[PDB]
Amino acid sequence: RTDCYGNVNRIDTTGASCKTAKPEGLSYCGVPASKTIAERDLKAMDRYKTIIKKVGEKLCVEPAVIAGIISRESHAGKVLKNGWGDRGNGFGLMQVDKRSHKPQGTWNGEVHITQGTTILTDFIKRIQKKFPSWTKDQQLKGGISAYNAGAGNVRSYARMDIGTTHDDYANDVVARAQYYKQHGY
Ligand SMILES: CC(=O)N[C@H]1[C@H](O[C@H]2C[C@@H](C(=O)NCCS(=O)(=O)O)N[C@@H]2CO)O[C@H](CO)[C@@H](OS(=O)(=O)O)[C@@H]1O
Repeated sequence: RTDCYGNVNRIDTTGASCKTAKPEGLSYCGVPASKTIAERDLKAMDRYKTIIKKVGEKLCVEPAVIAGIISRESHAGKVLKNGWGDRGNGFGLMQVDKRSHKPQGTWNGEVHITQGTTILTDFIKRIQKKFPSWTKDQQLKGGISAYNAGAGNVRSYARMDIGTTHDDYANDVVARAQYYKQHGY
């Protein structure tokens, strides 16, 4: 069961801002750019497809949502130095921030994906309490954007991502996720 917290395909997304898409070399932004980046990491991503599915089933989270964070956080490993982020604070495929969380397991194993998803799941739960009038789907998006900047940043539905990295964390990650549902996650 992977549908306890909402379904990614029902979320409304603007995709990647141009601060996210230009760096990567695209000439366009939004959902198209989001999906295109996502598609670039799929070969690499598919290297961990069994671990990403095991844990999503374990945690009642949608594997697409985990692949979306993994594509945005480290590019399914590609941009990491021994699982380290270039400023050295983030660790593993989901880039668990060591300042905030003592990292567990190896940078690309199940112990690491479980921990990243457990953190994701606590912020989703945190947003369900904060905003009970929202829909599950809306609380799932909130969770995802909180995953990057803290739940304190989720104040609203509509300007939740302002203050995240590139002002598009959950919009991006929600659009890459939708691409991975379409392709095996
Ligand atoms: C999973 C987790 O750690 N999420 C936390 C998130 O942290 C970001 C940092 C980034 C990252 O690693 N940046 C790269 C830095 S480096 O590699 O260049 O050095 N990877 C994480 C999600 O994107 O930041 C918060 C504080 O702003 C914490 O809210 S909190 O309120 O609970 O603090 C959330 O706990």
